[PDB]
Amino acid sequence: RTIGIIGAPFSKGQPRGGVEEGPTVLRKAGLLEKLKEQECDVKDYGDLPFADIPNDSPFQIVKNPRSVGKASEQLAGKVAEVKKNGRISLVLGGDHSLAIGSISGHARVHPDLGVIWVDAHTDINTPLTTTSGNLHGQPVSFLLKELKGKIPDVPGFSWVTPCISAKDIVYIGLRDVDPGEHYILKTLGIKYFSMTEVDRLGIGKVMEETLSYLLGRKKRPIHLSFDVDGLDPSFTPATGTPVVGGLTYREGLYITEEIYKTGLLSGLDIMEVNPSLGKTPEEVTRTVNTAVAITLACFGLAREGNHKPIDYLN
Amino acid sequence: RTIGIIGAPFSKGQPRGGVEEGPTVLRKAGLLEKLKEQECDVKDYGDLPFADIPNDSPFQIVKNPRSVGKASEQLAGKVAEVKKNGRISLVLGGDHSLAIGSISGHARVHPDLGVIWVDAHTDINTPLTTTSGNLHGQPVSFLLKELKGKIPDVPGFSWVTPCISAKDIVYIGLRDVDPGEHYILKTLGIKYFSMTEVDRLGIGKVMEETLSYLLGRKKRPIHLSFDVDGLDPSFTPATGTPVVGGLTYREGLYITEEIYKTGLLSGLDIMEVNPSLGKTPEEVTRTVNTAVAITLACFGLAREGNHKPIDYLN
Amino acid sequence: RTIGIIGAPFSKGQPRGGVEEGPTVLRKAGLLEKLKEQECDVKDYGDLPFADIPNDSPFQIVKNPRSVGKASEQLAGKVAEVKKNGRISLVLGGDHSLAIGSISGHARVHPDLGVIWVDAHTDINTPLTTTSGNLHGQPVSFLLKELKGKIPDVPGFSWVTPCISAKDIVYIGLRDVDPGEHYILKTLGIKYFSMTEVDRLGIGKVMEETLSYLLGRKKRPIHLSFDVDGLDPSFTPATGTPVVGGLTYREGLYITEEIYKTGLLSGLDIMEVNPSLGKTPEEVTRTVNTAVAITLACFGLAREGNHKPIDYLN
Ligand SMILES: NCCC[C@H](N)C(=O)O
Ligand SMILES: NCCC[C@H](N)C(=O)O
Ligand SMILES: NCCC[C@H](N)C(=O)O
Ligand SMILES: NCCC[C@H](N)C(=O)O
Ligand SMILES: NCCC[C@H](N)C(=O)O
Ligand SMILES: NCCC[C@H](N)C(=O)O
Ligand SMILES: [Co+2]
Ligand SMILES: [Co+2]
Ligand SMILES: [Co+2]
Ligand SMILES: [Co+2]
Ligand SMILES: [Co+2]
Ligand SMILES: [Co+2]
Repeated sequence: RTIGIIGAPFSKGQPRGGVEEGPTVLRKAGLLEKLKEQECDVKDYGDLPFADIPNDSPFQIVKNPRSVGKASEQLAGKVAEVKKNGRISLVLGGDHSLAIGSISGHARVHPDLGVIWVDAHTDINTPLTTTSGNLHGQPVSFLLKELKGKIPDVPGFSWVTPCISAKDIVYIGLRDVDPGEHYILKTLGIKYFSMTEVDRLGIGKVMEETLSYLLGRKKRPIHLSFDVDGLDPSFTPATGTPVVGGLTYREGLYITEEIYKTGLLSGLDIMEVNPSLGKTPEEVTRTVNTAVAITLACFGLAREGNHKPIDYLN
Repeated sequence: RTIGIIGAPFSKGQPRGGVEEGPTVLRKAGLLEKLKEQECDVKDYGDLPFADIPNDSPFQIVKNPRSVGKASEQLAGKVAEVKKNGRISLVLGGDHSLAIGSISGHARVHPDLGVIWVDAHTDINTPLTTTSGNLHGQPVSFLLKELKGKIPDVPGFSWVTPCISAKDIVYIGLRDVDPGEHYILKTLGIKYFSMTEVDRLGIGKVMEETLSYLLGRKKRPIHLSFDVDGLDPSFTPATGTPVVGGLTYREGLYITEEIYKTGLLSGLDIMEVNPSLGKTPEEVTRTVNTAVAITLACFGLAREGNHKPIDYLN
Repeated sequence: RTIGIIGAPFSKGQPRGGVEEGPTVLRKAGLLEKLKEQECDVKDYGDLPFADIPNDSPFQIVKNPRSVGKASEQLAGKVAEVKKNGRISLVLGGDHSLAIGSISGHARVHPDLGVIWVDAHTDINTPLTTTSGNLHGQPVSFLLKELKGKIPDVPGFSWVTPCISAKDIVYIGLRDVDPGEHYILKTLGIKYFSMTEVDRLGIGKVMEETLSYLLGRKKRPIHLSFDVDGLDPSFTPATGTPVVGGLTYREGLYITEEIYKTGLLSGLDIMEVNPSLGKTPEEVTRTVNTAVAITLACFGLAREGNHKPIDYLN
């Protein structure tokens, strides 16, 4: 698979700052080398230079709106560039607010994309339903066409144009959804598989339904926004908003192995890895290592094994 | 849902004493506040005052029979009171021997109840098949009509009257059943899903079958006796008789979320939480926190989220 | 069930030496006593005396070929002896290279046997596809009839005769398969259930398919080669080649409980337990205890309980 790597060292979508170190620790773990170790054509576009916006007072309750808005506007441009280069954009991120730019830029080149959002959260709060004011919990609200008219004019997001319909996204792993968020899910008829559904059906059926749901009518590019807190904190502890009872390491790899097999992966986000939040050096490496494994699975690494098209017995 | 909370600080059904602190640590974790935080009508009936019975020599091998018998007789009265008040009895317990009084009192108001027993143990030893002499491993034998005639006249239990038939109970999570207990299961035809069945069918099918088994003929009140050792000790370590390979945090919440959805939960027991047995301050909080989560799920807290009947988008 | 215990304190199939202590720590944990505690007829044949072969230079890249070859030749003889005694051979092993002798000796008495290989690895590298040179990752290549002609004349294995066809073996738990190994799987059409298949179908369906696959045409003796690294290192950490995302404790017991129920278990290998690799005294006991539990399940210990054919209520 051909990849376009984009480091997005950004954290202003939430309170803890160590998330901007995500691109660095993932590269350090040898993500490029390992990807290349597979039949992968890897091109690193480097880390986007997110300049500081010193003047960025809250918009009502919403924090760092201009900084978050600018980072996504800049990222949207980069992602559209890599997509125009015929490569799968791989955004090594900071916080999940960056999904606004990643999906936006991706949709500019492939308006028919479908989204799979692996997360413990729906991140669909609007600037008016949010209680935390953290934009990493509102990315989906800015992207949904059905919600346009419910999103106030927030400084820094005038460039945004809702690019996805409520029917073009599936959530997997939900276990901490706010009331307003749940109201939005039920009201717009958004397809989701919370941890309850995963327990009920098993990850196998969950994925069968997810892909059938998004690819049934017709094949379309797939955007996978993977928030590492979607997995249980026993696997990815170094993250800002962890929630117990998450998806297992195995389910995480299953999700990605299945998405890979579709041959339709078009965009990928590996978000919320925050080394600074690891209670120990080992929790940090455990989080980074799991984040790498998930990424590799998205690009072909299978647990049953892989082999080149040659005669190994000769 | 409307709840009637009853603290049962009792431990004489087994050897370790810290179990009588269960009501205290659960209240401390803010169980009342959290329940009220939901659309819950909560009334605390307080902690029952289990007076000491200084003279209580063993009945053969059975220990503290008068103390255990009295605690259940007193609890049976309280539970019947809260049930008569039109509320779901929530017994914050000490050891599982208290199930004798909780189910007995519940059955006085609702004789048609069905029981779901989540536990690593069947707790169905009779005073004659028990080898430990601990009454927390014999509660079910005193309640089963089919076993009346096999239970000797034990001091303190003359007030008991078997109130449930072998067909009105389902076990979930079994993994440490004594030989005599297993003989009773097979002989009376008791429905159970040991860890083997959960592994085979998945918790989803297990619950489908459980509810169909108990509610098929007709809807009836449900009594859920949840022993925290039913869950794996990785989740609830501070308990007296832990057994590895237990139900997961997720399966525990799935069990309860499904029971809640029936709208038939009538009685609930959260038992065997023993803070004094936590190897660390964290194992204690981990056990208490999991015990609280399970309780909240029984009363409506769903992992996919919850929302009031208002227009959140306005 | 009637058992013939054979200790195989061998480690030259891989680099770390503590694996030869496997028989000792398993016996110490009281494996004999516990087996006898069940309706088991247990006969200990003791630990085979694997004499040192001082002169054993590598064969190309392959290490300790004469030592490994001799240990398996000696073990093959013992296993055939216990099988001739009408007992299920239970090989308490060192490294997995010993599977060559165990399956070879077993097949001498029961040529129609079927093999279930529980492992994170396929251990099917040939002396020419191996990159590590460790023979514990090549046992299956020496046993497969279809691969005879692809295995060079390695010092110490002239006694070997491929005894199993590619169709008589099923793998369960795979998650670290080398490229050449994967090529062999696909080329010979070997049946396997990697962790991906377990996630997809659930261990219940995996076992249904496994047994149907091997016993469909006709009932035949079953050889279970259980590598403890097949289970997740959270359960069996003290092992030489651990791989995350393994089978759970529950799945491990499910696998074995199901095999037991067939009444066809004929040979068993409990391999790769290396006490010397436990980061703590507790990781060692955790590994040994899990290894014992798996063994007991193979011989009748069920999680739902067991009872003798008597009237426990009397
Ligand atoms: N920050 C205003 C409160 C909005 C609330 N989170 C809701 O949508 O229910
Ligand atoms: N990214 C996690 C979001 C957490 C919470 N729902 C919030 O809106 O802040
Ligand atoms: N304490 C008398 C022994 C009874 C034994 N637990 C049985 O029922 O098999
Ligand atoms: N409450 C756990 C019971 C443990 C054992 N079956 C006993 O009878 O003591
Ligand atoms: N040691 C020679 C390299 C063989 C390689 N492991 C392969 O079979 O692809
Ligand atoms: N026994 C584990 C084998 C590991 C690796 N495939 C090897 O051939 O050395
Ligand atoms: Co999240
Ligand atoms: Co998120
Ligand atoms: Co119990
Ligand atoms: Co119990
Ligand atoms: Co292995
Ligand atoms: Co192996």
